[PDB]
Amino acid sequence: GDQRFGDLVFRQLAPNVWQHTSYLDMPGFGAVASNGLIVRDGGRVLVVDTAWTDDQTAQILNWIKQEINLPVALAVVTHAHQDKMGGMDALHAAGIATYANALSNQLAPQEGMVAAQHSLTFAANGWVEPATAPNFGPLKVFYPGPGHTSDNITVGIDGTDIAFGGCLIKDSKAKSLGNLGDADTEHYAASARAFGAAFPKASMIVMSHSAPDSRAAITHTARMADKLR
Ligand SMILES: Cc1cc(C)c2c(CP(=O)(O)O)cc(=O)[nH]c2c1
Ligand SMILES: [Zn+2]
Ligand SMILES: [Zn+2]
Repeated sequence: GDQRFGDLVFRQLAPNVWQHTSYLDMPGFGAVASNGLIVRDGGRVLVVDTAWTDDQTAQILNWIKQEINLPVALAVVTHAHQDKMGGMDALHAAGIATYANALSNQLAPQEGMVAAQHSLTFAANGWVEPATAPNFGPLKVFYPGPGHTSDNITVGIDGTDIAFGGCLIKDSKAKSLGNLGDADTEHYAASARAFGAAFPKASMIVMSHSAPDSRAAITHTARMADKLR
């Protein structure tokens, strides 16, 4: 099922959806996997999240060329940390239109990231303002509230059973909530639950650091976050 392509791993999740995985050393603590998504929408490809680095992200584009062979119309990135935005320059070099939460773009320079070209803004109920996400096809972008970071956003794939929680959601057996350095611990539980409520049909939950899981990833993440309050 997993396809090794250089130093990256690709896994098909649905007829038009693949998960990309890349790795970065955290010195003294080992190699950390990060996952994003690749979606074919008719004659074009849409990407969710970069890899950790420009070189890895260019390799994602190379895999897309060889295994899908359609233009990448856009990429959306889900917060201003390296695992999700570290390859922005590679997307720009490839001519790909890039989108992030306005707050992610504001935070990008101080986080050592390059901002996306375009900023998403969100209604008070969390749904993206549609004019800021033109041509997103089946991608439905939702801001669930502050959690893993204040800017974290999430993405559902219409026409599939898949929703992507990024670094907000951990798997159903996870022992911790991971890196809380930029987290909002008071609001985390509610934000995890809001993600679940936004995508009630999503039975396959994709996330940044574990294989896809059932919706027990959402309940378990929220229950762990209850303890932070
Ligand atoms: C201090 C720190 C910062 C980050 C961004 C990480 C990440 C990326 P993430 O916070 O987006 O998951 C993974 C990790 O394992 N440790 C970290 C430590
Ligand atoms: Zn993060
Ligand atoms: Zn993460």
